[PDB]
Amino acid sequence: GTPDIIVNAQINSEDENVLDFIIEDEYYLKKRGVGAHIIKVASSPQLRLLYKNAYSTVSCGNYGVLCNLVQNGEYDLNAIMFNCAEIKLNKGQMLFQTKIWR
Amino acid sequence: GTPDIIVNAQINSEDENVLDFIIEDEYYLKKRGVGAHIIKVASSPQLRLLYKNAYSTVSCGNYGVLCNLVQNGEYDLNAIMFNCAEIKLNKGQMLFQTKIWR
Amino acid sequence: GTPDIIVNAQINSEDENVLDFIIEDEYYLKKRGVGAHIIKVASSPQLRLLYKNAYSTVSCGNYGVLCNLVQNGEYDLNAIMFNCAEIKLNKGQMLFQTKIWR
Repeated sequence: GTPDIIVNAQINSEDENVLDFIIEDEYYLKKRGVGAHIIKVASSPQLRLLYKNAYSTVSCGNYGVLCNLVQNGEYDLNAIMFNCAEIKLNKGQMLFQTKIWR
Repeated sequence: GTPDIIVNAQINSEDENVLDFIIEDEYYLKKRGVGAHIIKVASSPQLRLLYKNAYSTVSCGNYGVLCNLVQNGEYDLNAIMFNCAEIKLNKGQMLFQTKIWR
Repeated sequence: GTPDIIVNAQINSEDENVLDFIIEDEYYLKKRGVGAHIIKVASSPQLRLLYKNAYSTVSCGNYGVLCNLVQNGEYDLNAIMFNCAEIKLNKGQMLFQTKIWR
């Protein structure tokens, strides 16, 4: 049972309608085939933005990310990562972004 | 080959721009790891709303749900569930929602 | 390690706000259970449209498709296919579409 990948949401520096999701700790996993990895998104007030408008998930690499809003409250997010290659994520690396269409 | 999870779409009571997806029958599945489960969405006229505007999928628990519109017609929907924990879904339970951005 | 499914984006004939994704080569794969298949989307200028507005992924069959925008540049797209049944994709067949909400 692989450990969860931890990210923290931050407002993008350039575009206020983009949330950056940063890797909290190094995560390296040399895997084989397309795997599913649970991503743990820390609750933060910035997340509320995702509950106000449509959005598009942006991948920062060779993998796909599935995001879902949560029924309860506006400060959480569910996310699963589908890796294509081997997992070599550095701390502080950007995993993904969500672009909000206002 | 696991049996499909069956849901029925209903208009949310509070927000007319939200479709609730209710579990038709009890589904319990004590699984290990992230699994993919096909969700069977019954055709219903209410689904048409998903073909008129953008939308966001809301998860009602510890799992992620992937929805796709279907090429043919406005009364269907494709959905796959990615469970994070063991599956303990009660009949009449809400699996997920789709929030439509008008 | 299954080979990637190759698609090419084209503007839909009827609706200029729809991108069609056509199968480049025949891909048949009699599989068992829900599998994940990496889809290889050729870079094309038409893709830029996905980076300008919200969109909805439309599935052309019995499978689900996960799309993600890419951090770098407006001419690429990430996509993973989750097959429900056995894979019998013909060359020139439409795999999926993306409907852009302007």
